[PDB]
Amino acid sequence: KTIVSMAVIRRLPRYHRYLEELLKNDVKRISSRELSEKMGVTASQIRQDLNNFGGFGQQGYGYNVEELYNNLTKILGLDKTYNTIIIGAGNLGQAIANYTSFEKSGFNLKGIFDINPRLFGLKIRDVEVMDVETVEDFIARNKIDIGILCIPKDNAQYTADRLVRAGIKAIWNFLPIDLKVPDDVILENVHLSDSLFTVSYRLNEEELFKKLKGETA
Amino acid sequence: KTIVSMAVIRRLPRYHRYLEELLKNDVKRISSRELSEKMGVTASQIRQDLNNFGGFGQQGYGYNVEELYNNLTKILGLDKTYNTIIIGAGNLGQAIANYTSFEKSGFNLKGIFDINPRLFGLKIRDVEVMDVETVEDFIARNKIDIGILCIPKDNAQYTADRLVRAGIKAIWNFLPIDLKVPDDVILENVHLSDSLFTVSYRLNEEELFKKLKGETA
DNA sequence: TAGATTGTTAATCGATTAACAATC
DNA sequence: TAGATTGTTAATCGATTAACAATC
Ligand SMILES: NC(=O)c1ccc[n+]([C@@H]2O[C@H](COP(=O)([O-])OP(=O)([O-])OC[C@H]3O[C@@H](n4cnc5c(N)[nH+]cnc54)[C@H](O)[C@@H]3O)[C@@H](O)[C@H]2O)c1
Ligand SMILES: NC(=O)c1ccc[n+]([C@@H]2O[C@H](COP(=O)([O-])OP(=O)([O-])OC[C@H]3O[C@@H](n4cnc5c(N)[nH+]cnc54)[C@H](O)[C@@H]3O)[C@@H](O)[C@H]2O)c1
Repeated sequence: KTIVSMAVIRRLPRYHRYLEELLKNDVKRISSRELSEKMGVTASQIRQDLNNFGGFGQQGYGYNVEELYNNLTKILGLDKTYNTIIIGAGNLGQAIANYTSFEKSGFNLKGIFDINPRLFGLKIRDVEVMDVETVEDFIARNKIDIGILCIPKDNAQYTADRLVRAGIKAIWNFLPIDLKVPDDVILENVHLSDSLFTVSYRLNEEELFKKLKGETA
Repeated sequence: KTIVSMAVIRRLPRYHRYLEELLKNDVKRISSRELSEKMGVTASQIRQDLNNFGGFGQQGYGYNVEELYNNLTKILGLDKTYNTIIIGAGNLGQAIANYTSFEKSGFNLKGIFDINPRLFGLKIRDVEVMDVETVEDFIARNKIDIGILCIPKDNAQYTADRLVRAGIKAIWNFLPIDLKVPDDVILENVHLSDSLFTVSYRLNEEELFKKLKGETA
């Protein structure tokens, strides 16, 4: 359980995103008026959400883009730095390993790990792939903050444990399993496996209620 | 805006997943009682959610795993078939293209597209990479249901449009951009670029309110 | 200044939980 | 059958919206 309501927290990187578009375009200031306009949210929510972390607004003025942006940056914690590792140098593994946008925002890939020894030594974007046996130790030596999980779901909770045990601070989970972690570990589930299904679901939904509303009268 | 509340819809793939674990272990039946136990949700919510699509339950008995599972299948619309294409044969592109579990559940890769001709013809898991010029057409000839977007964000709304125009039914969106689609197009955003930030945010949150609760008294 | 727009509290809306009568 | 567990309605909780007095 976190201090701010999660519904809100999930909307923060979104503000961060739009605010930076405005900053990038030399727009000097914006009002929640115009922002909710632009983001298709309610002007209340915006003022509402923001006023969990204080007033960045100025009556009569609106919000100074540069100053609010720079503040969301600090709120999302992106003024700091995060050492990350990837477990599972697979397809997804490597695609995530190659992607560098994350770096810009503070997240530095320190290591990649796999069981399959063919891969040991292999270098992706200049981080070498290492035996996942040594992970528990490497985490401890290198103050690893986030572990990115891209190994097959099978018996993976075991590996998740070894991570937690070794003092990993949060896990980013790409497997289609709900993992079990301690209270002091942030688990972020992705679950494409699911997200996709809400699409197949939405596509069929409208016809699925002729299938069920043709069941009473 | 959809018939069932979204909050619910997003939990459906989750039930589906659990139910299938049970089915896999020959467990003949389960009660919302034991399920909310196993899933760490409230027994009401389960019964609650499910009774949007009818009573698969039996008083005194609970839920027949097999029959409930098979019904979630039908609800999530995983009893039909979906033609999918991928735009952008990059890292993520190919990673998603190579992943075959999606097929098992109804989703069939019919094509992959790129602008860079250096890829044209190249075959991934036996679909060959084609010029994204031809996509508008290929969508129409092959009744493509979902387009998976894995192109760089820059100017992508243009490409998005082309897809919509050609009558794609939904887009699965992996770019860190909010796209604009018509009412009759299902847009599913992924936004790893965000989800990750809720982790850096959570890591710094507890200290961020010492930084702000040391600001009044 | 005075018109504009925020911080913030109050009213509404939706989603979760709890309760219980119906029933297998 | 009778103990168990659902379908469903009612009570609670949380999140979104609306409103307005404070203030730049
Ligand atoms: N790839 C996708 O498009 C996609 C979509 C949804 C979910 N996933 C999940 O992503 C994870 C991997 O998918 P992928 O990268 O396409 O599969 P992959 O390419 O087979 O990756 C598996 C990698 O993990 C390695 N490995 C296996 N076990 C371990 C272990 N215990 N410790 C360290 N390394 C290990 C294995 O050698 C291989 O390199 C799986 O859990 C999928 O279920 C992937
Ligand atoms: N890879 C990740 O780890 C990751 C994480 C978060 C977001 N993303 C997003 O995923 C998308 C692609 O990432 P990636 O695949 O790693 O980059 P990539 O590996 O450079 O893939 C880009 C591919 O798309 C092709 N392309 C460019 N423009 C077009 C176009 N207009 N139509 C069709 N194809 C085009 C391009 O030639 C290349 O093959 C980008 O939108 C990223 O922002 C990726």
